[PDB]
Formats: sequence, structure tokens, C-alpha cells
Amino acid sequence: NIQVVVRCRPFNLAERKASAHSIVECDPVRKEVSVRTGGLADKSSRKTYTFDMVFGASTKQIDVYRSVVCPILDEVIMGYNCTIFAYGQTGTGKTFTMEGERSPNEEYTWEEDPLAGIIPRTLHQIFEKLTDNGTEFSVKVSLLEIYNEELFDLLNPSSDVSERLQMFDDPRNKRGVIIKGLEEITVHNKDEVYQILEKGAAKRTTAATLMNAYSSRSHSVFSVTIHMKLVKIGKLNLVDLAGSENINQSLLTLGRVITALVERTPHVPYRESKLTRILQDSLGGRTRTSIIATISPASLNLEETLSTLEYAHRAKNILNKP
Ligand SMILES: Nc1ncnc2c1ncn2[C@@H]1O[C@H](COP(=O)(O)OP(=O)(O)O)[C@@H](O)[C@H]1O
Ligand SMILES: CC(=O)c1cccc(C(SCCN)(c2ccccc2)c2ccccc2)c1
Ligand SMILES: [Cl-]
Ligand SMILES: [Cl-]
Ligand SMILES: [Cl-]
Ligand SMILES: [Cl-]
Ligand SMILES: [Mg+2]
Repeated sequence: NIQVVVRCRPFNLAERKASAHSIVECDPVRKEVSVRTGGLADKSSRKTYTFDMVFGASTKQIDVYRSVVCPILDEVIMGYNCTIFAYGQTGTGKTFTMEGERSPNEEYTWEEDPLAGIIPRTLHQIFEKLTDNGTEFSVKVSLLEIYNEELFDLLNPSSDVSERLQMFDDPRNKRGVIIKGLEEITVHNKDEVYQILEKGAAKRTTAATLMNAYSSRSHSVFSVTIHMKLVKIGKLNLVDLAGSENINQSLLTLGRVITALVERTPHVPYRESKLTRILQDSLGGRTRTSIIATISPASLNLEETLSTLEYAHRAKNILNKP
């Protein structure tokens, strides 16, 4: 049963200057979000949904990590496969949630930065857990991106981002695919990390000057494979999806895969897109998923917010087999 959580961000300045009202209420204890749908017309209308965890505008980066990821990180160290993806409207915080930011000036080190998000926190903590256990581990990471249904490789040594990968069926495996051409960097220890992400960032920046609406329109899959010793392999995909408001084929297919999965029909159209193929095992496969849905408090965003909470809620019905 894929775990589904909801995080809502603080108003931004733009919103504040617009005198925006909040339409969203977060009750952690009841694990409920409930939205105020009636406007000036009906003041009592509300839509209310129940999720596995709920995180409010107040919620800090460390709280998301603590609640969502450690339980997750603990089953990859046990040799099981774990996806976490971020779903929602452009502007609502899925990048801030999977990656995070760096606090102005210095004031902090990437390892301790408050605005640090999941990927930095997970990577960083995969050694302090495995190093302190004094066992054998090798961790490697890869980061690709889907745009207009073409795969690009942000970690590749090639100096040019626009060189495209290709995908074929794993010669031995049913639900997996192989990405032909995809660089996988070995990460030897904590101090190699920032360096890699900083390079991924730079290539990502170039990608944005090259392609239209690259940030909002593109999917990003950061994978982390861990090797342990009989040997055990843990593997964690951290997926930051394109905006849900939205060439978009991978997003459609994603909907249709879910929708087919919960209505239980015979052919789930995984194949009909790139993302659903890379991610096939994460939807009704043997991977243990989570979906952090991402929403905004403002009244302006109401229609989109329900749309998210609706979509995210159905997903609670999808059943895996780890
Ligand atoms: N939980 C949060 N706390 C503080 N600021 C946030 C939060 N979520 C988003 N923001 C800010 O809102 C803006 C949009 O965030 P971003 O992650 O780029 O959205 P998305 O990636 O889903 O479009 C950024 O300025 C980001 O810093
Ligand atoms: C792929 C990528 O760019 C990335 C992935 C995870 C974290 C980070 C950043 S945040 C990227 C923009 N959202 C970062 C690294 C290097 C320079 C600037 C930022 C990161 C921030 C804080 C702690 C570690 C890493 C970046
Ligand atoms: Cl709240
Ligand atoms: Cl911190
Ligand atoms: Cl094939
Ligand atoms: Cl339902
Ligand atoms: Mg984003």
C-alpha cells in the first residue's frame, strides 16, 4: 500500500503582498488536510481528506526527513527497493522537498544546512549509518531527466547535456529497464557528495537555458544504489515530477497507470511512456513507494490544490508487493 503524505508550504512574499487568505487546514494529529472550497459564496463548504502524514506550512525540512525518510532509508539498508516521489502544482515545493536550498551567505555547511532537503540528507546519512556499523558498503548515484520524452544524464562526463540516452528492457528482469548510456558515479565517502550535486546542478542550469519551460515540464530521477555484504543490494529512487497542472505524455501515462491500478484492470499501460517504464516497479511492483503531495495554502490555487489532493488520495489505493 503506497504511503501517501501531504506537505503544504508557507505563503510566499508575492502571496503576502496580495493579501492572500489561506484555504487550507492541516491537522497533524488527525492526519487530515481539509480545504475551504466555498469562497465568498458559501462559508462552510470544505473538502477533507485523510493521509498517512500531513505537514503544515510550519513544517521544517528536518521534520519531513525524520518522519518520511528514516523509516524508508532503513528498508534500503535492509536490501529492499524504495521510491519516494513528489507530486504537485508548479510552485508548491517538490524541488524544495527532494533537493532543498542553500541558506544565503554561508552560515552553514551543506551537511548541516536547514534548507537541505531529502537527497542531501539521505546521501549524507548513508555513511554515518553504514560507517558506524563498520561493515562493507559501496554507494553509487545517478541522476537522469525526462523532458519531451527524451532522457538526459546530469552526471555524465560528456560536456554537453543534450546528448540523449536510450532505454531497453532488462535482458534479465520483468519489470525493469536498462538505461543505455547512463553514467553511475561511485560515491566513496561523504566529502565526494556536494561536489557531485554541484556538478549536476550546473548541467541542470544549462539544460534550462536550452529547453522551453525545462523546470516545470521535466521529470527528474535521482537513484541511489547501495552495496552490502552473502551480499545485499538496497536501491532508492528519489523522483521529483513535473508540475501536475500540465511532451507531457509521461505525466498522462502516470495518471493512467495509477487509475488503471486502483480500478484493477488487465493491462496497466506502463509501456506507453518513459517515466512509467523506469518507474514501473514502483507502481504495483515490488518496490516500496511513498508520494509526497505538495500544495499551496492560497485561495488563488484552490482548483489545483483539490486536483492534487484528489489525485494523491486515489493513490492510497495502489497496492505493492515488496
Ligand atoms: N516548505 C517550504 N518552506 C519554505 N519555502 C518553500 C517551501 N516550499 C517551497 N518553498 C519556496 O517556494 C518556491 C517554490 O519552491 P519549489 O520547490 O521551486 O517548487 P516546485 O519545485 O514544486 O515548483 C521556492 O522559492 C521555495 O523556496
Ligand atoms: C541535482 C542537484 O542539483 C541537487 C540535488 C540535491 C541537492 C542540491 C543542492 S540544492 C539545488 C537546487 N534546489 C545544491 C547543491 C550544490 C549547489 C547548490 C545546491 C543542495 C542544497 C543543500 C544541501 C545539499 C545540496 C542539488
Ligand atoms: Cl497549516
Ligand atoms: Cl538541519
Ligand atoms: Cl526493449
Ligand atoms: Cl478514495
Ligand atoms: Mg521542481
